[PDB]
Amino acid sequence: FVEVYCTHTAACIFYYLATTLPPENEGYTWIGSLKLGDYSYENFREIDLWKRYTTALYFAIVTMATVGYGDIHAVNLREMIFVMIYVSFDMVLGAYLIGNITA
Amino acid sequence: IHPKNRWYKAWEMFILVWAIYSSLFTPMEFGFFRGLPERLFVLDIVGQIAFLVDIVLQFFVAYRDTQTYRTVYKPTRIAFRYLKSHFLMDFIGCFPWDLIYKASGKHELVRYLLWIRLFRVRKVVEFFQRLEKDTRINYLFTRILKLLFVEVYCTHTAACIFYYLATTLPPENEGYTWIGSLKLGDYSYENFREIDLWKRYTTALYFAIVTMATVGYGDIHAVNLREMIFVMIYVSFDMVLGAYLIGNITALIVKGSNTERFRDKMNDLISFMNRKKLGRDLRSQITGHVRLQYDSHYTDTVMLQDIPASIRAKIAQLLYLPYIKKVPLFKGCSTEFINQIVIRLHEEYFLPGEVITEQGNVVDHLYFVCEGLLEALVTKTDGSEESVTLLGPHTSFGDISIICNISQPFTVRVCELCHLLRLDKQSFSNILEIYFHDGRTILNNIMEEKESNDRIKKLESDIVIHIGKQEAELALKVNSAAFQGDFYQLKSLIRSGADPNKTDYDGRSPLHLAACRGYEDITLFLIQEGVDVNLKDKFGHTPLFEAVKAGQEGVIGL
Amino acid sequence: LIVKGSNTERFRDKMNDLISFMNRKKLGRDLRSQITGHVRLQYDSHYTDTVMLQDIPASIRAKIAQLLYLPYIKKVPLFKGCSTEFINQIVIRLHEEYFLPGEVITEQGNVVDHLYFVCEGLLEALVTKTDGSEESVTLLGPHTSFGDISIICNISQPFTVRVCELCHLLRLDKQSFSNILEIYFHDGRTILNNIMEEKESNDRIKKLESDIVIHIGKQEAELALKVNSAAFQGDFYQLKSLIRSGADPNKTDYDGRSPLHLAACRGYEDITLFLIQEGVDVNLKDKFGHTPLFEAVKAGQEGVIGL
Repeated sequence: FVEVYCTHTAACIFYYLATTLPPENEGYTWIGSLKLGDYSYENFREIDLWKRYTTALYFAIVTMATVGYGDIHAVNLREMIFVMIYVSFDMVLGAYLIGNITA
Repeated sequence: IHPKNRWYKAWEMFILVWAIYSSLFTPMEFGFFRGLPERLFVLDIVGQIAFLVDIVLQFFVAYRDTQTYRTVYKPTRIAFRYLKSHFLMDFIGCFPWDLIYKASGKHELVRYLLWIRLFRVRKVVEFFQRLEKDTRINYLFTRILKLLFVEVYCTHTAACIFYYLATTLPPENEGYTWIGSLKLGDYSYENFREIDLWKRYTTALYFAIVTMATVGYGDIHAVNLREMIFVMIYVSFDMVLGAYLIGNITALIVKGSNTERFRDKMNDLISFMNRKKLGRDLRSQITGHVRLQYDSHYTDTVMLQDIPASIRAKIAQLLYLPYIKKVPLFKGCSTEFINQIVIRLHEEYFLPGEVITEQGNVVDHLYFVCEGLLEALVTKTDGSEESVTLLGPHTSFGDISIICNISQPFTVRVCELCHLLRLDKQSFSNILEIYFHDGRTILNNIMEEKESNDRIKKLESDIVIHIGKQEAELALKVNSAAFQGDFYQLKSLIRSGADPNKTDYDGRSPLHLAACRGYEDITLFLIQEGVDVNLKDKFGHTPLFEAVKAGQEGVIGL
Repeated sequence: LIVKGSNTERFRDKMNDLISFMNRKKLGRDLRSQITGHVRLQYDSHYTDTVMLQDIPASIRAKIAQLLYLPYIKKVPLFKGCSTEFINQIVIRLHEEYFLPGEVITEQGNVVDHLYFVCEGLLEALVTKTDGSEESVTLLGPHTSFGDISIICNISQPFTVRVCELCHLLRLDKQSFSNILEIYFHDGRTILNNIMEEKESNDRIKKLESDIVIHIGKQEAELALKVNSAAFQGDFYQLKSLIRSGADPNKTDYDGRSPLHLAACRGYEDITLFLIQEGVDVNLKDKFGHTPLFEAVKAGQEGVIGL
């Protein structure tokens, strides 16, 4: 449960980090530059909240799943370090889960 | 300088700060920046002179040799071994090579040899070896901390190596280089060299961590074949390191805590208890008993094997001195006897409803109910509903069964949670026979609670016969001591309370024996003691007869 | 591999456990934290010994101890025993210990239950005094023995021993020594002769020479007296245990009376018969010159006279 909550908060803070930059240089931040499957949602603010939540959460537990499709990238420098920290903490936590189940 | 010093300790903290700074710094000069700025070259020479001061202190450390287990402060041997161990390696790194690089026209050989400064990480790892030595932190917890630190250090070094290899390629082929053509987002890192050092540092480290956490992420991939081979080695190393991390985390928690073991036994015991469906007080009784046995076992074993007799003696003294002093029977005897009793004590806890020894069995330990209330009963296999004075806290019991050598004249049972003291027969008997004065004192105490304690009054016949035998043997002892002079010993036993009036079995009174031997000093000492002069032996011989028989005029005159 | 662990892991784990327990006992951090630490390191070597000794069927360990422990004691002039069959038993019950500097083994004036032989290392032995200042009567050395003389004397041994160098000592329980002595009384006589030789030879035993002489003078007195008393009361178990402890039935009391005389005057039959089995003499003359027959017919017991 604590792991899942950590993932959710990671997704939320990640979307906020995307929001940090002004409307200009929308391409420079990760959102608005994906253009996956012809959706090309450049203007994230215009898009309804639910889809944005889905996309951010997907990336958060895909990094969590230690799989990494690579559709979404931490392109900007500002949030770039955030994925670093999040994945490291995730490594420790996943290892702890493996240890607990092994016990 | 000496290792056990405050200033020494304050020195190594600065040493390790400088050490981690230089350890991280070495990749910073090797990659992300060709050459060095004069700005940081100053910090470089500052760190190098700090390392020189460190190596000067390294010259004289007076470390303790492991084989000796005793510190040696002689300079020459400390030099001969410790300098060879570390100073030789340190010396190469100590020389600042940025100047040589500039003098040699930034020759690649100098940069390759610059890696020697990385060797100082040994001081950092030695610091954590000392951290591990501290008892407070968990061993496996310390180990996992070490693994995390080492993993981070290795990953950062790989990230720096990635850019150094990229810059090693000629500037013309920017596209073929990975950083030249990675194009993250709308922005393109077309020129790695002109973009800020940090902008490149962030991207290179991100690539290394992506592999370390095993999430591929697509995104950046090695483009250069030179880049390709390095990635292979890095990931191969990282897999085993992460595997070690998994194993250590598993092993840290596979060790069940004392609470964990206790809860496991609670689980299976309540499962069985529910099978029977008895419930009620019984569940509580077993639960309390089992938790108490864990707590007691914790106490017992560490005393049994971890701590030697001399060492355990001190803690026994501190823990049990008031406990033994409070007991009335032990009061009135010399201090050394009390200490001897204390330093061969044990620990016992008990619950309501348990019998330690049944009536008629041979007693094997001496007990004192320090805490709680206990019921002593004369209930036996043949007969029931027989009870005697309840034993309160700080009351000894079983002393009558041991001193009088009677095998448990009653059944002793505990009635609630009590704290009990256990002590063996052999050591107690030896202590008693060594210290007879304390033995009489205690027996006089036994006389004191006589006709005041029902249990003692019931068994008082055994104590009476025991004191009769003790007085008989004491009379024999004083007669023997008077035989071989021992004027001081006779005086001491008089101070000990020995009655000179008592005679031996032969009727040989101390005056009789003094006359027979002819020691007039003993004769006058017994005279001023107050014993009647006219006495008879088994055959009725008066001391005048033996005084004449021996032939000394002094005893006859007295 | 990690879960299997190492002896170091158990070492640290037990460190944590009893350190936590001592902290819950609120013991002083300066007083014993180091001592526990010091002894703890030496225990690391001996845990293997403990595991083997519990595991082994006790014969092979006897052989290995014979290989190693026997030479050390043979080197020691003290406790030679003047025979080799007797010493190997001592080896098979013998245990070993390491130490750290500035450590006190035995406190003054305590009943000793552990017998220490300095197979290796240097020791200093000092005696308490009324002033309390320590006086080092002797400096002990490798392949020596201390505290055995105390058991021979039965004295409280008011001696403090402090290590002066790296040392290996052997720890022996008093009871095992008593048992081996009762098995071999003659070897006890031989070691008594060896001890009376050292009393001239060595300073510490020369310091205790007054005690050695007095108690040897004393010890005989109780032995003859005690058997006579136990013959007087007639308790057969105690007297026979004492007489099989090494007491001489022919030894006489201060008046010269024998346990046979007291048994006859009391008139008990089984004591007299047992003493007959012991080859007790009858021609013995007391200060009054009494013979067992005389008091046997004085008291009036037919069985003793008939025998």
